[PDB]
Amino acid sequence: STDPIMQMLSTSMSTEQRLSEVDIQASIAYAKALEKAGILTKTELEKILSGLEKISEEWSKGVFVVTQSDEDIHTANERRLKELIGDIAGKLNTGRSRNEQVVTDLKLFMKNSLSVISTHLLQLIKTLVERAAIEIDVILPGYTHLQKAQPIRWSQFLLSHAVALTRDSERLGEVKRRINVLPLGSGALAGNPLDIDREMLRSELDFASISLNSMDAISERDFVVEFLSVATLLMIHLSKMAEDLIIYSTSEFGFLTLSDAFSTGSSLMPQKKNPDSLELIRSKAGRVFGRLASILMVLKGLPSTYNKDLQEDKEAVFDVVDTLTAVLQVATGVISTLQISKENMEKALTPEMLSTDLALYLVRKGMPFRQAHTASGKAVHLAETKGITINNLTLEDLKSISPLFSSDVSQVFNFVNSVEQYTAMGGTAKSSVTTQIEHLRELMKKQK
Amino acid sequence: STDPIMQMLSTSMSTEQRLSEVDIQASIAYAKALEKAGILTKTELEKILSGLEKISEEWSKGVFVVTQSDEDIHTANERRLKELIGDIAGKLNTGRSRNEQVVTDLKLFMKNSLSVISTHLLQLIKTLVERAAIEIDVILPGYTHLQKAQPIRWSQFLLSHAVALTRDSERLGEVKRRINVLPLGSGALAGNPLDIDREMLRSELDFASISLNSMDAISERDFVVEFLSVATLLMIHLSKMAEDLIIYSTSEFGFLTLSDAFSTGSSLMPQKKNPDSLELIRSKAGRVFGRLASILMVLKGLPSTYNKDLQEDKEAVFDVVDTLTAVLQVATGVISTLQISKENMEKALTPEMLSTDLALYLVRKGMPFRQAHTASGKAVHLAETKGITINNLTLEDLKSISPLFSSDVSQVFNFVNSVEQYTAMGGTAKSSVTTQIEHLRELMKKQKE
Amino acid sequence: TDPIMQMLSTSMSTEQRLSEVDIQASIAYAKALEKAGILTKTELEKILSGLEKISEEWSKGVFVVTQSDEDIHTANERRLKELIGDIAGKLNTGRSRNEQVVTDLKLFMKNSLSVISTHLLQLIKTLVERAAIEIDVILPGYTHLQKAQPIRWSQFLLSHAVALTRDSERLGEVKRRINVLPLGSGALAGNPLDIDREMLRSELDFASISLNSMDAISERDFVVEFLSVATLLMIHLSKMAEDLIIYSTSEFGFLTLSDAFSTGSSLMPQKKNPDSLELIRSKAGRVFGRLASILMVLKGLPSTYNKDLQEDKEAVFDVVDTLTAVLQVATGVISTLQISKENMEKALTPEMLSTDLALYLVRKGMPFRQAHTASGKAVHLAETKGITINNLTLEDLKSISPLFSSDVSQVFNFVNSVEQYTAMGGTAKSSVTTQIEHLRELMKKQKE
Amino acid sequence: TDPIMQMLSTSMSTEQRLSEVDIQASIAYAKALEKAGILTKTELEKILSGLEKISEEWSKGVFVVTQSDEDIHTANERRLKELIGDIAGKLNTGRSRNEQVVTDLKLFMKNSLSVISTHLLQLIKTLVERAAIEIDVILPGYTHLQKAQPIRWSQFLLSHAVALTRDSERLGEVKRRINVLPLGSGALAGNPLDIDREMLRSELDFASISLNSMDAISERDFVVEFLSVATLLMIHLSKMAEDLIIYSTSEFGFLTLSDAFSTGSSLMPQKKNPDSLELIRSKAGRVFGRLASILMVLKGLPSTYNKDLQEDKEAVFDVVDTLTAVLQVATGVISTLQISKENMEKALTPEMLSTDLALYLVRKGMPFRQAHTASGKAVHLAETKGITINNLTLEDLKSISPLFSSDVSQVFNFVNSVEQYTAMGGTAKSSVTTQIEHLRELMKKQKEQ
Repeated sequence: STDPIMQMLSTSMSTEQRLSEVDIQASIAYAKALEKAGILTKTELEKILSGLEKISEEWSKGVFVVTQSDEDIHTANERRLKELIGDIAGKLNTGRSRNEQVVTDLKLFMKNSLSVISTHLLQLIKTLVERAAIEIDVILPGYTHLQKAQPIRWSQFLLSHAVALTRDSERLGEVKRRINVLPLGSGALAGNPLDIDREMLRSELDFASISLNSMDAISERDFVVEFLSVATLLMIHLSKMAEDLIIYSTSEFGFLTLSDAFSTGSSLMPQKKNPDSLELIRSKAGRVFGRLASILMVLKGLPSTYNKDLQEDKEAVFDVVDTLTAVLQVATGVISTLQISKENMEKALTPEMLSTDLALYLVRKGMPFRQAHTASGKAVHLAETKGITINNLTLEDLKSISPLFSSDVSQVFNFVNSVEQYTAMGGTAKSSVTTQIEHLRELMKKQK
Repeated sequence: STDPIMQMLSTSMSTEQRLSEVDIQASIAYAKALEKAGILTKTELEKILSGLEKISEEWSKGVFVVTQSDEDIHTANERRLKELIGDIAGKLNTGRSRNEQVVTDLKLFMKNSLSVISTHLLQLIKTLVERAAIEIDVILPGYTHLQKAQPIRWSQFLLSHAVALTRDSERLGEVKRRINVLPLGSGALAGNPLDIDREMLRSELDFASISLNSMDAISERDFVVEFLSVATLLMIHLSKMAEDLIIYSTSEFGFLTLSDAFSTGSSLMPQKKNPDSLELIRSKAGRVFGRLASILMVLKGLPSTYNKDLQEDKEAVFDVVDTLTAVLQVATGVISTLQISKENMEKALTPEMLSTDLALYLVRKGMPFRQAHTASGKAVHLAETKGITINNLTLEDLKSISPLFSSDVSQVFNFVNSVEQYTAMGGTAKSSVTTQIEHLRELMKKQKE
Repeated sequence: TDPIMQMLSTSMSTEQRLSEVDIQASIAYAKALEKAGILTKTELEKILSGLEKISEEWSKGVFVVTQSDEDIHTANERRLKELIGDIAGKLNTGRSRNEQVVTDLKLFMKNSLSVISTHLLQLIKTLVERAAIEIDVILPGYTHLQKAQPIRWSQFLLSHAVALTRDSERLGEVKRRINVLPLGSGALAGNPLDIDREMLRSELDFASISLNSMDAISERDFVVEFLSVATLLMIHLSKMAEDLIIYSTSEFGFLTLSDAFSTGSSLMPQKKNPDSLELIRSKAGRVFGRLASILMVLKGLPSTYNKDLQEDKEAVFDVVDTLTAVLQVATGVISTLQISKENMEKALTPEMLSTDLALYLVRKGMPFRQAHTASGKAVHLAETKGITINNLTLEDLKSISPLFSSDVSQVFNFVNSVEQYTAMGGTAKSSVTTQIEHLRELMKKQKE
Repeated sequence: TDPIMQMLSTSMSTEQRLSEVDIQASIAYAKALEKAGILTKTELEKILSGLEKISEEWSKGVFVVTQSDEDIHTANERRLKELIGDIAGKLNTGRSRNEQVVTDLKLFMKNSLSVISTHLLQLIKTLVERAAIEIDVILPGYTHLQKAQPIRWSQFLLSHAVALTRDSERLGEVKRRINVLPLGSGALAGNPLDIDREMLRSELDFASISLNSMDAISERDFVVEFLSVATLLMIHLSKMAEDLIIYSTSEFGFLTLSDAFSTGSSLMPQKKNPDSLELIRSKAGRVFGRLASILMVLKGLPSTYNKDLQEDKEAVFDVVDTLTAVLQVATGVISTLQISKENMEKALTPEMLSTDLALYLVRKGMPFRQAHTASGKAVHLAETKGITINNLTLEDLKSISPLFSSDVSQVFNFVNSVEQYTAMGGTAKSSVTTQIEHLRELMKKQKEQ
């Protein structure tokens, strides 16, 4: 008598389908552990193991026929097993609970998926890293408040993101260690009453460790939230980077031009590249954040142990996964094929940005901050009257404000020398840039 | 390194299809205006309209076929038309841009959907108000901090939920008006360049008004956001009821029990009844909410005019729309057929809940509030020391704490007389509940539309 | 009682700002109590006088808060009692902190939404006056942050003004549902002494009274609603802020902000930072966070009062103060930002007319695709010769299409380009004038 | 500059908290400044004198709130001159507000996460202890809020303490990524004075040094990350609050809160309102609201510094303050709540042993499907017989399945019930002990922060 429309809320069949593989693997591992408990005879086990496999192919070969009575995979499969092996299948459920499988199939699917995500994240970071190490010569303005601040290195920039993504990598792996904890063997909420070998289950499914509390493993979705968080953060980084490229791909900036493959245009206006790839990638941040926002609310205030509410997780996990997969691969392709403009980036470097280093001149020579700062104020002052680029002044004009000014001041008016000052660790100095490129190149080894 | 994957995001044929009809609706509405502009001859028009009608029917009969080249509906629709009418189809794309179709298709789809949700919503309240009238005599405990507070009427509780939902209906009405504004005619940024008849277009598609500023209309999604807001609140409203009945349906409470069609249970424990329905509904609060937060983020910080980021609204709207629809029907079903334990509700009421009424008894006899609180407080303790319920205290026992306690102090210990004190507007008194039911009936018909 | 638990449910810090309305409500109730018999003529007057003195103490800031004061209700009760004695006790008859919490917050909100309203209008009014004066100005129209086509500077401002006006509408609707008196709903079952709520609604100047005591005591739609609206309004100011910033870059050069709403250093005078716009853009998230919090506080909550409900205040107060400042700061930025016509004028280019050209073909009966195909060759050819579309010979045109008469020279005129759009809501001079009037009327109606 | 704009950044009230952390951030830079050859030993020690003086100003609470200054950076910059003359100015050189801002916060948070880490542990330890003490108490395990099966109250507390452990582990990973000095990264391109950032690290007690100046300035992961951990922690607590709140009801009557963490009335001395747990639950939203807000602030921002990044301090400051208060009230609630061994007992019913009964058959050899069926028969029989599953006699049981022997009586024992689950993680007395030891250990490894 179950209300038809009521099923419309708990009948995600299409969605369930992609958990079929993991379901079989759990049933199998379980069946094998079952025989070890005598609840199955070597014979039966083989019959069960076999049926499961024929199901796996039916899914792989996409020949598995779905039915109406099918609610979840657990039902779609078991119905199929009995269709093959017969009522001997009823044993496989001995001591087991839908509450166990639901979370077991999910941690599994997730473990694999994250693996694919990670690969792409690393490949995305790597791409940045190499590109940086290539164009270590290119220099362009550093923006603060989206206004020209000081001459910075192009590679320094590319890397800024690369370092922000590698932290995402560090967070992603961490979420993995907690996902790799086998929940199977927790029962409906009290544990397994048949004293099955949970440990045997662990190794069978390659899980790192085993759950600690049944009531917990049954109701907790921390593994879903924690994932969505790392995801959401990752998307923030990726969105900030899109904001930069989109802005830099603007005519007004002309710093760079995305590939046709990752952009849109028109025959009427050839000189017009629309950062389609970047924008979508920027928008997927809210799409992800949204998933996290949801689930967090689903869990809030929920009474202990299993509740039908915990069903909303599946659609959330798949969305983000598929979205991260693509968003990441597309990030790599946008970075790998986008062509820059060395002329534009350097042409964007105006002397006004060097006024700062001028103060560094006096101070390096001994003069206090205030006395070197006001000394530059006067410099740009009379540089306006004359109406000439700050670099083109008088050696006397300098010494007219403050004595300490000498013939060294001539160097202060150079970009490289301006960029080469931050030799310290982290600075945009080419030596620092190489150090970073070495730091990251290393990190990409430990996580392998 | 993925161009074809770049195409996997900005693509959604599975979802784009939900807009087949609306899309064709505007192409027809536009074509007609194009002819009125001279861009189309009377004969050219008739053919484009004939083509559009054929694609409309093709989708209807689920006999439409999309190719692996079809990006979105617009692309899959002008492909089939060109395949039916031929090169003549191009004339249609004259002047209008996709930015235009985007907001025109979603606003058209939403209009119809809101109307559905609206009707379903009205069925909940009606179901609620209606039962509130049929069970006006049932009395149970009213809570606070999930602690029994005082005798309240079952109808009162029901009507409180109905009232909160009414405001929902109202908010939806408002969303719908801003939604009933034709954006078609904004071009891709600065408007229609052919001076097309915007009014005639508003007429064909039947819209209340016409988009005020082209830049805005094309780059705005307030209608999406606002709808998701209204939807999220509606859901919180329902999560608060799911929570209420879930608890009231536990054996610990025993106030009511759902029907077999909206619940589940084990074979070995036939007494166990799990309120799945309510669980699902409550949980959708997060689902919907998620969508609201999602879109909100998308818009935040976005530069002026169209931006491919706005393509994330379709799935958000569709999800919430189907969700509210299902949830609202399942909502009505539950409240419609669930069983009430008039016995257990009346059994949960205790004499302790009347301690407040006792104090009040003294306040009507002219005794100051603070003084009556304490007077009722000593009667409680004394009864507690004697190990008996305050209603079993002796008139003498009471007079010892205050001579004012007269023989008529017994009417205080009557759960019916209790609720009967709140006859003021909104109160739980039989009179107040009746008037409330009259109000709602007038609002349900005030809303309607 | 615990000292730490009190550090969550005892905040005179924030609660104090409800002192006024709390008094205004206690007075109204006192009055209705007297008419009901609870109070005596001579008592009520003793209560009002004392109640009024408590107002003077707060407005003066002389009011002294005891260490045992938890909520404004206790503080003010305490005072009244020490100011009048026992009599003050009768003031609580048949009332509860529950109905006072909503009545106060709603009163506070009534005025607050008002103050926000007048500011939101001054901003809109401000945006419209500038679209009036600068009606001739023209700059590039953007899509994907790329130059799509010419548009009137006023069409821009108006687009933001038009969306900011939809907010005002929403704001008034929220205000209507807030304008309903919860006072007289008891602890959850309504008023026991049969208080005349009509007199109460009239005394406090509310539009009407609440229908269901339970609903009135436990609902917070007025808080959530106010929050949804505020968020969507900040979003509007966040998209506008974005536009301004990007426009205030040295790259775009479209305009710069007045010194009052920016920051900078004497070393790079030609560099100003839109702190104002940036702060405003960040406040979108500030406010959204507040919406999200309350939404989660209400989720799954069982009927009638629950302490969880006390999180609304701080949320309300924050938004009300945030919108109050943001709106004004925005208004300023807009009426004082210097715009460079020339720069916006130079931003206009030929390529941006290719569309206007294809249209020139269409108007001569030439079909859509054919015209688009023509313009293509028109742009491609001038692209091979090294010249701009507006400089290729008339015979040049004719080679692509014999429909190119000599009036094509009109197409190459930015003003002609905009005037093209006279269809309602377009960018043509008339349309902009029309918009102005409509918005001016909307504001006229919405004055009461 | 407009004063109104000043009210969107100026907030000494909120800035002040970073006062001391800023002084040390300076003391560190100064020392480094000297070794750079910018400040002479005489200057250094001098400057270091003013700072040490200022850090004592607010410390004891003597510092003067400059009605003209805003951030602490300017307040301290000022007051230093008011002590060490113009020399104080040279304490900036090569530095940047875009440095101290992050440096001052990681330090603050760093000292904060440590304190938070304590309270949390005290909670987990309080749960583990109480569980290990009432290992014998058995009560109903819930699912869909309906009685599912017998379970030990310890197995309950532990599931909460176990989840909390993951919060402690997550908070651990956070604190580490935060322990990376950002100082020496300039306003954008790094420190040009080639200062020794290693000296700074060792000086401020960090662990590592930012790898990219631009990143260290524009990134706010520590803020976001820490916000996410606190939110997941709160959800946990809210879930715990929900249970204990539901259990503290009259209907359930499983436990009662201490007067210290509750609220009541002189009228209803029984009725105990769980204000402590409700306030803890609501904080989930509050906290989540911070996470949400800062996520929207950072989303889409352009590279490097933007004034937008100024909303961090209030979110972090709030969450930190909340986590501290909440955690302590939690530890308080649990350790003082009075449990009803009795009521938890009467809550155990025979019907809840229908499954155990089926399992009995399973072990004896009978396959699952049959055992289940055989069990339902035993249920139906009892029904039509007017008794409970445990009153059916051996012959009654035999008439359903020969397998049922005289040992089947051992099934109708709620203790034996929970003893079936001995597998790793189950609710068997032994399994529970193991858990209690795992956690005592795990807490140790976490205590070594």
